[PDB]
Amino acid sequence: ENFAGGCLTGFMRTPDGRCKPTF
Repeated sequence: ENFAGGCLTGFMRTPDGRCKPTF
C-alpha cells in the first residue's frame, strides 16, 4: 500500500512525527 509522507503543503512529514518543509 501507500502512505502519506506529506504534512502540510510542501511539508515532508516523517513517521518520526515531525514535519519539515522541502525547500
